[PDB]
Amino acid sequence: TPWSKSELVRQLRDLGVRSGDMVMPHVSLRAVGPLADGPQTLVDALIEAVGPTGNILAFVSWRDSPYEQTLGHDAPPAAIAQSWPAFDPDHAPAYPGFGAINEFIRTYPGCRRSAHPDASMAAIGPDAAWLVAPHEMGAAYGPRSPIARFLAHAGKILSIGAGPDAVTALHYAEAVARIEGKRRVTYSMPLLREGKRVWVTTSDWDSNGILDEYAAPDGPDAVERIARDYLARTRVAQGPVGGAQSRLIDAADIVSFGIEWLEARHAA
Ligand SMILES: [Mg+2]
Ligand SMILES: [Mg+2]
Repeated sequence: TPWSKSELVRQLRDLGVRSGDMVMPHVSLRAVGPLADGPQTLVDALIEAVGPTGNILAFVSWRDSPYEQTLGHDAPPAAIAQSWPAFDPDHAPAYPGFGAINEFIRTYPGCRRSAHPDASMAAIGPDAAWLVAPHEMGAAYGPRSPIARFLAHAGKILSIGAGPDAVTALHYAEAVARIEGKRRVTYSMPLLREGKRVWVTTSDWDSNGILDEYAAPDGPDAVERIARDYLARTRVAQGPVGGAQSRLIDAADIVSFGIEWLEARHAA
């Protein structure tokens, strides 16, 4: 039987989601199983679980980010520069690789969307505008980003059948860790400024491996290794949401753990 909205809501409360919470979800839809109305049912369930004073923050990115196409160049290659669409937060679809739920989140009425095309975040709830801005180039996941404000806002990470590599907030630990050898990347994004396309080139921390030993394309990256160690070392509520093994994680706690984890292992 397809999972109903009200069944999902009871499971979320069993897991510890309370009215008023600030939740960032990472979802494996195939793990959850058939829903009564497809993925919207789970989006509906999450909005109901956090209530009208609660907030959802999701890492949605952009289906057509020109990250790899501009990676490593001090300007976008001519053919990219001429024809790439400017990022338009009202119409740019979500990146499919983080899960099909994120397109449903970002098109929810009243959803706000942050201005960073590659790191774009969507937020639903009364604090959404405060969560999504500022989001400037060169500050994808660290201080001054939506992840930073989420960590200051009692944020909980809701992993619904997702792996330990999925925890976006740990890129904040990578950004502030006092470790030698931190990898950076250079890329370019096309922004809308007054409705004209403007190409902006920036550097930021490499989010595909903060150090060489974590940059193997198959992993494990540092996010996976930190989260795997954290979950073996911490009491975290675990339970089903739909058919999926799910956990509800204290975001500030896992990020503080990750900062200490990196600084213990790598000289300053
Ligand atoms: Mg909209
Ligand atoms: Mg509030």
